[PDB]
Amino acid sequence: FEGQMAEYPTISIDRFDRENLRARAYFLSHCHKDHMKGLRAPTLKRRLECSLKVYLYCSPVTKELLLTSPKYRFWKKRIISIEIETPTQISLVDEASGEKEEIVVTLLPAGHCPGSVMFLFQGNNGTVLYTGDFRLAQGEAARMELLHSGGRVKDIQSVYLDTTFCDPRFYQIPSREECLSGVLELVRSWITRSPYHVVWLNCKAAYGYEYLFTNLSEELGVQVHVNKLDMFRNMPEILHHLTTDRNTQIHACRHPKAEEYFQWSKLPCGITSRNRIPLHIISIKPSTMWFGERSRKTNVIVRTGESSYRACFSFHSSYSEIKDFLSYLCPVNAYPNVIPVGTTMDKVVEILKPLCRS
Ligand SMILES: CO/N=C(/C(=O)N[C@@H]1C(=O)N2C(C(=O)O)=C(CSc3nc(=O)c(=O)[nH]n3C)CS[C@H]12)c1csc(N)n1
Ligand code: NI
Ligand SMILES: [Zn+2]
Repeated sequence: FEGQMAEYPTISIDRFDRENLRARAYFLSHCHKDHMKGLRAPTLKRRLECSLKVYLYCSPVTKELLLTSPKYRFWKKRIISIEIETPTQISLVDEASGEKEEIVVTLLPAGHCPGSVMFLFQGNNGTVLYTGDFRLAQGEAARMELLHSGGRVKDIQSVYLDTTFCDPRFYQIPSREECLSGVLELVRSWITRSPYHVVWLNCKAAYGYEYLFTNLSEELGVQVHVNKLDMFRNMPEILHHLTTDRNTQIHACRHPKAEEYFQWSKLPCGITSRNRIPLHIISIKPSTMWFGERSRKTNVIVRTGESSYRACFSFHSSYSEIKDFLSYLCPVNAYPNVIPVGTTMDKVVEILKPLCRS
């Protein structure tokens, strides 16, 4: 996926370079780097300065997060949030020939990271859904009222969908709740032993772990150490569960060579003792795990060393979830947004084919 859906080529979503430089309107599903290619390129800025009626649309949270970065503040005058599950009419003007197109857009929650949404577009060339990145459990799409008309799913011409784990190997992934419970109980069994027992959550430098931090903090009464928390300045229910102070039993700090540090009983922020008593440190790396069709779930926690663990965590839907979602949507066409590492377009397209009307 390179930004443009065939049905509405004058809009660009999650890609801002190359052909997307002529967009009549821009959309951002969420603040992950690989969906923000070109979003602050000079050539785009140049183009915004001679095209005054071009806006960027996203969720309220996405607006807030994007605008906390100094490098995207230039968007301030041109960003419009759209409320979640609130169908909103948008006008797309031709800068030169003066053509006018109207589209109605509805934001649906994607379950991927703070601010993450799917965009349902309705207009005079059919209904389309761009999912962005999503993780939706079975039944979640069936509950989304604005995907339906008169008790049946809307007629959807094309779905542009997150196919990150769209291969039958990734058949099942433990739920959000199961992942959280496993991590909670591992952390609780360690940090309640003494004040000197500490956990390092080894996380990627990306939004989407806040669900985990918030819940661990709420349940355990401990704030989580992070490198930077200023992006949540106006998000109290996230902010108050994080800290920049090193004196805490849960850390999600980050440092360029941080797994070497852990192999010498140092956390990334450098704290190794308190009252000259060494901290007893375990590492927990949230990581995607999956089970095949014919298997049962195994433990969300995998022990990798005396003091090291992997914990199930997924930003994206399983293959069974993708199939259930698309089966339910029953669009005419389905377009993979991404080719999983070990497969091809043809295999992914052909996996999806039987779930579509043409
Ligand atoms: C290499 O180190 N790996 C992991 C780990 O477990 N990674 C998982 C793996 O193999 N994954 C897959 C995928 O298949 O690409 C991905 C999908 S790639 C992607 N996801 C987005 O949401 C997005 O917006 N853009 N992009 C490009 C997620 S990580 C996961 C890790 C976890 S924590 C930590 N410190 N390292
Ligand atoms: Ni993402
Ligand atoms: Zn730390």
